[PDB]
Amino acid sequence: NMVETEPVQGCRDFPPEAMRCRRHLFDVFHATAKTFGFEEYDAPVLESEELYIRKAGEEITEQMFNFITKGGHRVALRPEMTPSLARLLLGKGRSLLLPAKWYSIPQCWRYEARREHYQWNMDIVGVKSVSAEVELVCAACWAMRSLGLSSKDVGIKVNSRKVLQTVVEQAGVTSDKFAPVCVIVDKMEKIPREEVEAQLAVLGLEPTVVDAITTTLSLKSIDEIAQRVGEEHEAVKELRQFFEQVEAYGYGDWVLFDASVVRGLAYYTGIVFEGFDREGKFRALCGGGRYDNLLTTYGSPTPIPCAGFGFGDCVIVELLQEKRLLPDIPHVVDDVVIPFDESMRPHALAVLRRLRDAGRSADIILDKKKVVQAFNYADRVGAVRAVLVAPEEWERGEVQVKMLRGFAVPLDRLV
Amino acid sequence: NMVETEPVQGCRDFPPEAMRCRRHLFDVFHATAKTFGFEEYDAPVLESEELYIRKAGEEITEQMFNFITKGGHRVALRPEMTPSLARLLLGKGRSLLLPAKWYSIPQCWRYEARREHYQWNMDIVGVKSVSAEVELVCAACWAMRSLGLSSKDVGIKVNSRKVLQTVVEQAGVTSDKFAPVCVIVDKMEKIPREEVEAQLAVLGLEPTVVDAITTTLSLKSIDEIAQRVGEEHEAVKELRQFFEQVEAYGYGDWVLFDASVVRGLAYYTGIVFEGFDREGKFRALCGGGRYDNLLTTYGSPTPIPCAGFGFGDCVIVELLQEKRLLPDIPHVVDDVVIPFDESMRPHALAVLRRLRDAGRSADIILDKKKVVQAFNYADRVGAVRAVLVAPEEWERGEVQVKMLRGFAVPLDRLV
Ligand SMILES: N[C@@H](Cc1c[nH]c[nH+]1)C(=O)O
Ligand SMILES: N[C@@H](Cc1c[nH]c[nH+]1)C(=O)O
Repeated sequence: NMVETEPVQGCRDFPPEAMRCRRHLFDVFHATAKTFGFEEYDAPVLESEELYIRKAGEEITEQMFNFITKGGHRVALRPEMTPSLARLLLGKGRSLLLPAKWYSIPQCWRYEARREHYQWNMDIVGVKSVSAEVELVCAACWAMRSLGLSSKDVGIKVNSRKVLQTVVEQAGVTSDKFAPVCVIVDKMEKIPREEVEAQLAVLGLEPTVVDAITTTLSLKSIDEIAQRVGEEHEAVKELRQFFEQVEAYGYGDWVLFDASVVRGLAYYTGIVFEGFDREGKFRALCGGGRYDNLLTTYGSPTPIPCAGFGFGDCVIVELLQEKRLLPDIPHVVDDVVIPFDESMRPHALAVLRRLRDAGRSADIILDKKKVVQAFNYADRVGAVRAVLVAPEEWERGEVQVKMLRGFAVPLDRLV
Repeated sequence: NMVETEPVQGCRDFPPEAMRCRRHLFDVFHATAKTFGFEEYDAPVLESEELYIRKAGEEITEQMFNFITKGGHRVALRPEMTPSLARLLLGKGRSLLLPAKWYSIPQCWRYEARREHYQWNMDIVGVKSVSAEVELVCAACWAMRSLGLSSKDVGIKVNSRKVLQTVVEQAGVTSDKFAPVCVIVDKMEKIPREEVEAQLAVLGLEPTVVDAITTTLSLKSIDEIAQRVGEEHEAVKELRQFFEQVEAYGYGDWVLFDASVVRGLAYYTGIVFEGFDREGKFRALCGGGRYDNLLTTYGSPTPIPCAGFGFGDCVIVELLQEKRLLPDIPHVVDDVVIPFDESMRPHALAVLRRLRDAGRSADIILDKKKVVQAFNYADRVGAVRAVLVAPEEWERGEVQVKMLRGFAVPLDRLV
């Protein structure tokens, strides 16, 4: 029998073909981070399970890929990066210089009865003002633009949880139900409205409060939220500022207000946002927001404002494929060095060294094969040039070069 | 209280400082792979535990970080990449084109009562001749050279298991004890010779056979192995060819013969090799060899020759640090855009866009701060240029640029 060739249940293999696609995407994530002044970090995929106990009914924490070690504790393959980021920030001492702009491209994990995805994370730490969210949304737009998408293809929808926070506060509800409410109300587009209301009732919320919540989610303009919660309410000022700053940067066509956007995570406190395709065909492309309390929650002596997003590797690829923006780009190499026969191998190796020393990418024919088969290989591997190392030419201090009709060239002029 | 800021027991955090070091190393691994014509792949860190059942007493398999899922099976965080590579190769159909040269930089895991390391893997598939091992050893040398090491610092020791294979065969021992013998004999430098002999006796090996094994490991020349097993023995021809090919490529000073090198993995069948520091201060820098039977073992209908190495991220870094070849390279960015005050923020954002559109890396001051504090930040983040966006200049279609005494420059001439 054969060994099992399929990977573990919910997990992806990346042979070279699929890896090029992933690298194409990751190259954009690194390049955009660099363009925006963000610094790379990483942490272990294995974290203490205690890091993810939030008690808000979040899908992210419910679907934890956890297990017990033995000697150690209860651990989990990380379902997200943000708790790890906060751990690193706190573990950094007073030596953490603010503002800090950190990014990573972690694999994250889930379990249900797709268990693995990569997620670009970008976070700005120590910045109170909406300029953090502006920069983050602009980075997400820049990355999509770098991938060949335009504002005709995609948008980013923006809201502030401070609106719903006030509506909930003024209705007489305890603030400890706010996060679970956000979590439930996040389900609006996914489940029937009566079911959202049913779940809010199970939380103990009165029908008039539920209606207030319902209503605010469906207001189509910022001017309309200004009517409900006050024109100088801090969400109104912050959203106006957010839009005017994104407009000034030149991404006005990419962004829009949507009162129904809350996101599914407990810890967002301010502006929240979600990337979407304008044909309404795919799930969220990316999502994030401000989370000013999380570090306090983790034991920071002083509050540290934060905002950030995650941008998954799966939805974006489906969208780019639909838009024909991910053609296969076959493997290439600059040179294939071809020994005329095995006696020429030592000389061909010196030639291969010379080429690589000059910054070229180059293969040599490894097993014994005829020149015609060697040219076949050169075509297969996508060589720009074949360098044939034959006895006559070698005597003259030359090799034969064919751009892929073969011409003798002095060794020195190869590079 | 604070959340636990330390990572899970045997695992490393990579905040930006430490991440730069890792990126410096990984950049070399990618660059060397590219130079040598290797193609990147990846697979899930989670694999079926069945993939690693070899029954040879290997340290690698004994120290498995395994667990049971629930719905799924018995799984492990991969202790090595080679089984995953073989799975991918087999899962690729007749559509696998040979020879193939594939590389990856996986995190690998172990458990003992350091649990995590990254390991550059390079493997050549479908090549019978020693030219595979030549190319692989040259790649390891090229990577170390790229990191600033020379043949004065490091070497690669080379042997062939075919020598010990014959000695074991001629002594009348069953071939199913060969791998476990290799595994035990790998321990020679680590444990007393009598203990190696003790372990070989526990395997059921007779004292005269043990002595034959002992003796062959201590022969200092290939000419001496030629005396024992025959001058045209295939290990002798292959080692001679290996050395002459590495010499021709120009790395003769990096490589040497050592009859004691066997490596600790069950599946090596031919040439094996190990990178080492010439001061005798560190553990193996890298290690690999030919493994012609593994794919057959996994159910390949036809034999597929393979050779490859792993190159860890931990020993090399300790060595480079000792040699002062890993200085911190602080973060830099091309431009910091400084609004003169908050009213200038929209204009500063248009300027930031312009700079980034031109391929520059640039920050803007995010929170409100005084110009003097903004210059402090610019120094902190390692900006090459501060771009001050002030009212007077803006009116003239200009900004102020300071190389890090401030001069007015037309917007267009910024880039
Ligand atoms: N951790 C969030 C994304 C995020 C990063 N920073 C803030 N939010 C998620 O997984 O959706
Ligand atoms: N898997 C080996 C290295 C290797 C890669 N290819 C062949 N050997 C190890 O972990 O040491």
